[PDB]
Amino acid sequence: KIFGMPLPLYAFALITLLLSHFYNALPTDIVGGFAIMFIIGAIFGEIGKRLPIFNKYIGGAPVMIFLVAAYFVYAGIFTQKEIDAISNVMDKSNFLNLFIAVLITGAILSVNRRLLLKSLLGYIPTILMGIVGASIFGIAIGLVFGIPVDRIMMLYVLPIMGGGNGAGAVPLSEIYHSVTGRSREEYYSTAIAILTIANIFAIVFAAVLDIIGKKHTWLSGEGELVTHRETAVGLVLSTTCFLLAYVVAKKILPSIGGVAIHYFAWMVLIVAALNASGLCSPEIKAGAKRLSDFFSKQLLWVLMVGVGVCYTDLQEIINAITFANVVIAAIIVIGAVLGAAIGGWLMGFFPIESAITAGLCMANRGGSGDLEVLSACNRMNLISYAQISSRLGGGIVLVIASIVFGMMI
Amino acid sequence: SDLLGFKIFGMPLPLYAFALITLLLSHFYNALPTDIVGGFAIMFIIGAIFGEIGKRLPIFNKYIGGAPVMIFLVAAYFVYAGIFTQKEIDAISNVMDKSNFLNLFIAVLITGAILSVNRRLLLKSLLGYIPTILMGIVGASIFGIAIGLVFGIPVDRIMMLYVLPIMGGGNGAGAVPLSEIYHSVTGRSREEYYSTAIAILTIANIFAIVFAAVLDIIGKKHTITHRETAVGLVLSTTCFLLAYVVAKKILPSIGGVAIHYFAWMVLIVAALNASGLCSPEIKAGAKRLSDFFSKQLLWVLMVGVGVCYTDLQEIINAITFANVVIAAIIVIGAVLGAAIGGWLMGFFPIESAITAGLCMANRGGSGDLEVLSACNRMNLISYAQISSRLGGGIVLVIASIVFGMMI
Ligand SMILES: CCCCCCCCO[C@@H]1O[C@H](CO)[C@@H](O)[C@H](O)[C@H]1O
Ligand code: NA
Ligand code: NA
Repeated sequence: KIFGMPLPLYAFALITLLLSHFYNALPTDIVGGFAIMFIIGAIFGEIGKRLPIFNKYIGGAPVMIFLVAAYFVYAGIFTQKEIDAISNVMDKSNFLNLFIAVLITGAILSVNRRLLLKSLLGYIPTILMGIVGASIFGIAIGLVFGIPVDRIMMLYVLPIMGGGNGAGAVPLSEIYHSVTGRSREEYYSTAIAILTIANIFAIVFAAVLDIIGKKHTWLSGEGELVTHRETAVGLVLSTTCFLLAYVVAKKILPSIGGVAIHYFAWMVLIVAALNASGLCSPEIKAGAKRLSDFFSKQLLWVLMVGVGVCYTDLQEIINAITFANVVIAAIIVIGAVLGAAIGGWLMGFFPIESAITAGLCMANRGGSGDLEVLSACNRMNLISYAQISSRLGGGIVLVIASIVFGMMI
Repeated sequence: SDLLGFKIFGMPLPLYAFALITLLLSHFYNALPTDIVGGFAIMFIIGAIFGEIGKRLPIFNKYIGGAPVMIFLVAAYFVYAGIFTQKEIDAISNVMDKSNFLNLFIAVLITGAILSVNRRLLLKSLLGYIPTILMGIVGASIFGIAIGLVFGIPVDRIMMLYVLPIMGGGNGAGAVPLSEIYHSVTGRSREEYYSTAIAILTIANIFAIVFAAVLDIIGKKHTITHRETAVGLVLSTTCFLLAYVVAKKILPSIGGVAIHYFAWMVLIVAALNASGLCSPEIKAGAKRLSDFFSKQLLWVLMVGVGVCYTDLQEIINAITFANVVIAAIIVIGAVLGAAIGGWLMGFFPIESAITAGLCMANRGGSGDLEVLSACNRMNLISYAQISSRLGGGIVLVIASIVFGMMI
């Protein structure tokens, strides 16, 4: 079978997809989108699942979809309608945030209340440790390339450790303009480019540390750091918790201190608070979880088709794949992994998991990247932690940036 | 604490309040993402409270349609009264139209309803039961046009605004998608159609439950996993895509008549059923999905329907003591149509008129329960559902034909 469909059945769908493709007729909406994404994701998911060299553990299926889908966009295999349809689902409909919102809610409302605050105290410093590692290693390789320290921090390290595109590139160019006075484009173009390259390496290393994790069990924790109506309620909660966090980060409490708190960061606090309040009955708490499983196990391959389209512009990467950037960026990511591994080990967490959540999930392209990374190491259950790095840890990088930027001038 | 437990859409009062307060915060501060998440957040919560309210009300629940009706009317009143903000209207509309949740919803419904029907029962049903249903529609048509001409009302209106909606598969299944076909063939507003259609259809549903008890007196007097569900979602979308491709590029029109893509879908999905390409496990998966929509997300959709597809003025204008007559006689035409057709096919006239007649003019599934309870024949639920579901899919095909040639 292909995604739970007998070969004959899948062919029916596959033929349908080709008919829509060749006649160039496809609704640019949810239905048209999911139809393509389901089918396309299905075949390449299975392929990735069975390619011997290509698939290793969890990373064999999602990574395949992701990379192949981006190659379809770059190669111009997708039609403008098809790209629009997938994009309409990812961004206009904003399936990405929904997906993450459901994950966060499902992951948090599953755990004990007492265990909650035990982590968050030790996590943030581990993230700082990863940044130090990312810095130290970056400057080390940078001097090896004859590149001044300032550039390494401004154009390499800070953007990579940034909260991704919307959260880091978009605001880090703002801070750059505010401190330097120079054009935002000059910065963002270089930043967005390099950050995407590191995001690629982050997804690669996530699978590497997964193999290493199952090979050296003492480092790994194996995915641990330290009726329909119920499922329907989980979906209400996933959206409603997102709405509240949204309202807080926009109009009530956009920033606690010098740090600006992203709405996803707030959501994590909100959902965790809702858990500790015990407002949700155990049945409903499970409903959230079962819904989160439906997304993480059924719709994950669909999301990846979208991730490969919207959030991986292969053109811009190639415009900056000078050997130099490729090496520097990659080693910065390694510095993050070793930074978070050391820091987490000292804090109490498993080195493998630490390096993934506080390391790779920091160097990745924020939320889209979190999904891409966590899916490569099958530790999708850490979405809540990955988001803390991308959102709260991302907010930290801006504060650091404003400091770093001023000193360099 | 006894009352703290009372549930609103499966949520204890205290929990719902959390959400209800969140909705008001988004409303007061005027901060809401105009996307899927923002939309569903509002629609879920709003639909929840008014769904229950409509559900609890005695006379309104059983004879008007209850919660789905309460939702789509109240929601339209929010738009008219200006209670919604321009953001909130945009968010809901973005879900309904730009994201096009409507079509997905319907696509899932059609697929789940058709593929749930056993392969044998479907093709068996077609030879005898299905033609009887067609005969009931003919009867419903002929009688409707007869009364319509007696009311000085053109034949177009009688078929489009009276007969077809009544014989339709109810509200979410017939009224909602018939408005789409109407817009796709005429070009006029959906809300003009739906507001009148939904109104008359509910009235006929009332007469259908009445006549069910009449024919009863007359009768006695004159003697297994999420993956399967996921596959259902693939199929629901893919079957829609194929029907889309057909109606746009391949086979836009059989003749002078234009076949709407939803019409084609029904044929496609029914063909897919008869091919038996889908294993029974997957066929159920499609059903279990259609359930999730029909029982969880139906109330959400109605919040949308009230916003875009509801003109509360036209609904008020349609409760004229003229339409009460027209609708009622259309139902009688269905009863006599199904009685004749069934008698020729081999079935009992009383039972035929109930299953292939009244169960067609009633409000889909909710109606079947209401009708088959009035006459003690609840054991015909399996037949009643064939009319409401397969017969309801037939009505869309006929509609797509009737609409085009009439325009
Ligand atoms: C304020 C909340 C911060 C902590 C959020 C993490 C809780 C949700 O995340 C959970 O963490 C657990 C403990 O590692 C893991 O067992 C689960 O895999 C994960 O779902
Ligand atoms: Na980053
Ligand atoms: Na009906």
